[PDB]
Amino acid sequence: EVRTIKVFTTVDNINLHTQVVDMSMTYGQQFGPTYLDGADVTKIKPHNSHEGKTFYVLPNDDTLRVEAFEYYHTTDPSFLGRYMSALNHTKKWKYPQVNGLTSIKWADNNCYLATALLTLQQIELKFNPPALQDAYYRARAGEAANFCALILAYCNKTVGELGDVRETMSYLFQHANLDSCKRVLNVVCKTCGQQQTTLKGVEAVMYMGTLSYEQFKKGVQIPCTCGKQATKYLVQQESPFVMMSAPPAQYELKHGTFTCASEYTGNYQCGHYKHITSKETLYCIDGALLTKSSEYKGPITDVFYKENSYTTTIK
Ligand SMILES: Cc1ccc(N)cc1C(=O)N[C@H](C)c1cccc2ccccc12
Ligand SMILES: [Zn+2]
Repeated sequence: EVRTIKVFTTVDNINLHTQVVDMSMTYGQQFGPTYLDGADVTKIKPHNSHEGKTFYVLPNDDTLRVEAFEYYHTTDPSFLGRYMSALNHTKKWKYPQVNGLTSIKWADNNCYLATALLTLQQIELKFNPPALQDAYYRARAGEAANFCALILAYCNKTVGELGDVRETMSYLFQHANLDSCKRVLNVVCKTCGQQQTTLKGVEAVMYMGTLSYEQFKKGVQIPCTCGKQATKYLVQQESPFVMMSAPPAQYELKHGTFTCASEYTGNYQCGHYKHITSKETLYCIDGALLTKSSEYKGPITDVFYKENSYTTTIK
């Protein structure tokens, strides 16, 4: 016998293609790799209840490969599989509204995603792939499963693998409109002289050395090839924000002096991230848990500061 039902196949969940499927054959035998809300149904055969639902298929024709690229801004043929793999787990996460922000309830080493999400809700970042733009707007409302699964997909991470926030944000900043972001630094050695350097894009809003945006304006000590301590200071900053990073060290966060910060407790590649945010007072957002305080000491590895345009007054 041959009975059939009507389903929708997609790569983006915007352009739905209308397929008639043989129920006496599998989804894998008809389309190839097929996913329903993340779940791999390749070896599964069609069911009565499946009639009228949307299924993600691999872009295995010239039409779907163009729709895929235009949406995800990647031609990596493993991408959709790794997104669907991740999504299948992240749809079972709880996304509670903590301090009027979308956070994640701890599960499968997602502490770094939770702080990365809370950060992205607080800084002005414009994503280029329509996939992230769409997923993020849902994430703000509290439907963050599609966003988290994309972050894991874009960053080449499996569910349960702890990730570096600075490494994660770097990846996402590649897929962000940071075009007109500009940074001018002046390095001054007492023997060698002066050196100015201009940085455009992701390079302009990321520094690895110090957490203090004040110290980066005042000046920081760096080893010149002279074998003498040279001073590097910020001449000019043109960006919606700056991300100051350093390896985890005991640091004092003062109310008003920053936007948000990533606290890391534990040892390399096996610790625990928490989100510290500055509002009417300091709040520590620990996944679904929330503590507030006036003062804060702790092992901070990232601070994010808002910006528009800065020009130095050092001579
Ligand atoms: C969580 C994670 C996942 C993947 C990778 N590749 C790295 C990390 C990670 O350890 N990050 C923290 C902030 C860190 C960074 C730099 C130096 C550190 C030295 C000592 C302790 C922590 C340190
Ligand atoms: Zn020198």
